[PDB]
Amino acid sequence: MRNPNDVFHLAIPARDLDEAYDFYVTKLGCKLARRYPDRITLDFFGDQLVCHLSDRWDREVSMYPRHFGITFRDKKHFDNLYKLAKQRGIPFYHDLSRRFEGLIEEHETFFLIDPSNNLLEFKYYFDDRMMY
Amino acid sequence: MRNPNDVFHLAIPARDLDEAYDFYVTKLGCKLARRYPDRITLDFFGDQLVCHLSDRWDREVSMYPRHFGITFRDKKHFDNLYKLAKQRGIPFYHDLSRRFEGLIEEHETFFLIDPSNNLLEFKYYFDDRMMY
Amino acid sequence: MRNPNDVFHLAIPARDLDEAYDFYVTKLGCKLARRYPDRITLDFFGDQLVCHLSDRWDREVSMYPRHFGITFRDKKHFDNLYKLAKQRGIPFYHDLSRRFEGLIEEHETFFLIDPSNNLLEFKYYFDDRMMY
Amino acid sequence: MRNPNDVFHLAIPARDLDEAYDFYVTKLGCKLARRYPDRITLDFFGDQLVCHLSDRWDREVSMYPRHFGITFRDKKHFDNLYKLAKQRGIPFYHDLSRRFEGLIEEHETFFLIDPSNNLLEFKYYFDDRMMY
Amino acid sequence: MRNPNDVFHLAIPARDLDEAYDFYVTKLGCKLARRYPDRITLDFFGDQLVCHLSDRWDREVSMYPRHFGITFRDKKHFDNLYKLAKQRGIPFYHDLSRRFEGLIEEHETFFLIDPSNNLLEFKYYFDDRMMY
Amino acid sequence: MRNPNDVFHLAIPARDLDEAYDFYVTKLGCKLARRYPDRITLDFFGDQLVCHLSDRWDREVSMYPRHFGITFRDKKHFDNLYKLAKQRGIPFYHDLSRRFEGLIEEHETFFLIDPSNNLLEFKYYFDDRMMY
Amino acid sequence: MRNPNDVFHLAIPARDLDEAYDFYVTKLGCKLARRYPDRITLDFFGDQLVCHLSDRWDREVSMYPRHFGITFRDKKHFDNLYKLAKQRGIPFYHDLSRRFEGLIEEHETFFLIDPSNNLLEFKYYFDDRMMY
Amino acid sequence: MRNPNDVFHLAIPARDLDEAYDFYVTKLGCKLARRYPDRITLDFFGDQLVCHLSDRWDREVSMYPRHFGITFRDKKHFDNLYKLAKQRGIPFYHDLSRRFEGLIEEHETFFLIDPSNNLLEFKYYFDDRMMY
Repeated sequence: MRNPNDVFHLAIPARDLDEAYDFYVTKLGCKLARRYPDRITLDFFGDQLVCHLSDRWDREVSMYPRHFGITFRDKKHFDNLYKLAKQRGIPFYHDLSRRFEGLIEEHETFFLIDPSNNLLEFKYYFDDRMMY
Repeated sequence: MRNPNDVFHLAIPARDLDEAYDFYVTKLGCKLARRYPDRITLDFFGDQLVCHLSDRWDREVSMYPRHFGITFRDKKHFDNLYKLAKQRGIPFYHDLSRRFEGLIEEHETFFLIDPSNNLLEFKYYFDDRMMY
Repeated sequence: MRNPNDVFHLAIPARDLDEAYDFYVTKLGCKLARRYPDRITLDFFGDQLVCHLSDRWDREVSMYPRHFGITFRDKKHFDNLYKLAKQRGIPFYHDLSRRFEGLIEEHETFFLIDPSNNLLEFKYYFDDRMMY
Repeated sequence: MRNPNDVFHLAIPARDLDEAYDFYVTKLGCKLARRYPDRITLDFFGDQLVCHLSDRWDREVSMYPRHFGITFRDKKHFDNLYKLAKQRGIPFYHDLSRRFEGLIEEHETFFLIDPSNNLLEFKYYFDDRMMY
Repeated sequence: MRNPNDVFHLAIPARDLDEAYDFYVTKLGCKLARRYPDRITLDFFGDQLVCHLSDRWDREVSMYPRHFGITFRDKKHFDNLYKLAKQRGIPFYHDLSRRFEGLIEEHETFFLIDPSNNLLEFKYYFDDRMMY
Repeated sequence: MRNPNDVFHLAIPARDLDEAYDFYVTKLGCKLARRYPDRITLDFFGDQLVCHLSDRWDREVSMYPRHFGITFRDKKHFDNLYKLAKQRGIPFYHDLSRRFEGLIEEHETFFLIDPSNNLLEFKYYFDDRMMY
Repeated sequence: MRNPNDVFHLAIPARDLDEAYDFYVTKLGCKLARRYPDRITLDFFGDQLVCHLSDRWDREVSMYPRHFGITFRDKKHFDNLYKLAKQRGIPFYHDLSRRFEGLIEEHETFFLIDPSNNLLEFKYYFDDRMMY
Repeated sequence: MRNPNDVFHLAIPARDLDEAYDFYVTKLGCKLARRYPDRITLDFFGDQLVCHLSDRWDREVSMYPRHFGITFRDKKHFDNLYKLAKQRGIPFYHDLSRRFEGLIEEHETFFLIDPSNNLLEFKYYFDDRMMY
């Protein structure tokens, strides 16, 4: 549990802000908040994601050490997002998979990937105390 | 309000896990959740931060395009954290300042810097609608 | 309290969808959700507003019998929005005023006007029971 | 999600306030709040609906560009309302139907119609993120 | 906290249902829910009050052993209601006073009296633990 | 829905305070709050019930026009209470029954009766909007 | 936030159950829940305290390693309880004091002592993050 | 129900703080908050547990009169904890058992035991009103 009145905020590179808008808003369903020449800000599942116009995006990507996203308490929200990503043509870096298999902290996961190679991981933990 | 039952999660590089513990837990006051040979997981203001043991941390640091943190609804929480950082000697990348001064989306901001040059930004907006 | 999990939704005419975006998102600070050739959908202070592309908008405007908006429990939210409207040059139909002055159900009010002559009223009641 | 402490408010025309009371209170089950010679105010599912004595109600009606109502997170609340409308003899402008069929934003809908030809739409979205 | 999803309900006698409406809805500001030939039901500060058409109302009134009302956590709500009662001319049985003065369980109190001699008591406790 | 921070308070007669304690605390499971020579106060499902030492209790009782209790949103809470009353030997004035049968506002009900002939009614509505 | 739907529970020795009632309910203002020959159960500030009839209570008391109580977010609750303890003559083991003075985790503290030498500590932290 | 903004705090002896960390953090999954030479503090299911370096731990233990833990409203949380304790090799003083069998206040229970012989009891009540 966390304070519902605060927001987590993250800044990531975007090579092209219109292209970032299509991914995050048009496909992923995030809400567009503020737009400037050099950045767009998003309501990203209730937290704030800011996409900064940048040339410093990763040209090649691997799972570690950078990725972000949402861990859902309710499996329905996780399943809905997976369905939405599949129907809206959103690319998956890694499809539906379990991590830490057989441990109490086992979680279901998928990774989406934005046009600037930022990795989005969405998680569901079978024991909700393991979300940290 | 964001869903208090979910958590945002972020992965960042840590050049040394004990050193990351010293920064995030001992000085910053986050709570330690889980430890593995290759990562530590943290309750970071109610969201999840995971520090991954990695050599791919930035040797040269600039404000953009990557940073993360919390935007506090209650200025007391923002002020408390600044005081904590100052008293406990946590390095600042950028001391207390204003961004978008005089504009509706004006916010107070300070940046901390972790031992692997990850930038933490904490914010307080004068109009709470501008948190996105 | 109203159910925080539901949303009120309203449909109104927009003579031009880009112009409606400029008003509701760029100036008023609402968040853009979904776009179609015939409508845009908005997170309007946490409720849903849908602007429908239409020629059936009022050319001549009077206060009654149609208008909509938000009644804020916290006067700070009301004051912030007024300041936003003023600073960002959003047209007022009626500037800051009182309705039912001296009576238990007295409230502060201002009306904004969108480009298709829809009237937005924002209110604050001195006795919160009088919000209905 | 939205602030449970605020209320959405909407003003609509009513040709006859006693007739509006019978529809909104006696049949629909909304609560009567305040009554004046020229208007009645209602607790309309936790938001505020105000029915203004007016001759400016729509003599002929079509679905667009004006209608209002509630989007329910819990399907049981949607189903209960449908059942209530059928049992209490409330007229339907459009019976139970799906809109945006096959899209992630598909929703179930029905439209009621008040005596002054105001259209009430009630919605349930199969993916709750699509409520905006 | 009490469960916000439940309601307390009380039944009391009313010698005349229209007269009870005038008292509870028009003057006191409660909302009218349902009406039948033998009773009216009310949203009484979020709980349910039902006034039953009856000749068994007390002709002679004393403070004990029967009265009902609301104990407000926030003194502003208590003060607002007193002001409402005074401005709108609602009869008091007992004007603003203190009970258990100087003791930890001290509370401000006033009593209103309905047309069938039911006693309404509203309270505010200086120590919120003493509300039970 | 109602403010979880306030409490409904009701005063009722008790012919004997020890006997009232046995009924409300020992059998019904309410919590004993404060005790004085002339009254006991109770945490009665999160609201406040005060039992006043009195000779003015009803020597003969009928369902109307006085009774009180709790309307539960969750049927499990209603069913649990019924089970508890049966197992703990609490007398029922009226056993499990439906009222307003076939109406949208149909509710399940039972009435318990305290030693001083005060009637407690517990309710569950099949449409939760009908709780007022 | 901790889960408001769960309770912490603690068991402690009581040399005499009536004497424990006098302390926890009559003086401290906790609510009595259940009684058995060998124990009493209490709503202790919303958590459960159970006093077990026992001869294994400490005859000689020191601050460490055993004590319990509540840490209040709102200083008013802390101040109210101190005033209650003082006015009602509840024995203090340690009067109002500061622990970790000048440090970020500074808190106000006082200790009460029950009749079986159990130590109750109540705290208020100047930075609410330091409550853990 | 209890205030989600406060925390219950308990102090218990630990013969060795590293050994206490392994039990409470590594095995039980509690979060490590603050560490000093003489104590560790823990986020223990949202309440605060403090383990004080001490020689005054119980060399022999019995169920009464001292133990602590959490009563879960949701059986899934209780079942998850039991599963975690079994998989992580946490010792049980008493395995899964019912107490107050056949009473309305019947509850399911298990007792874990820490290295310094402190007893942890976790409970689930079949009637949630019986949690006090």
